Amino acid sequence: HKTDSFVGLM
Repeated sequence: HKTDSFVGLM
C-alpha cells in the first residue's frame, strides 16, 4: 500500500 511506500522517506 501507499502506507508501506513510506519506506521511500528513508
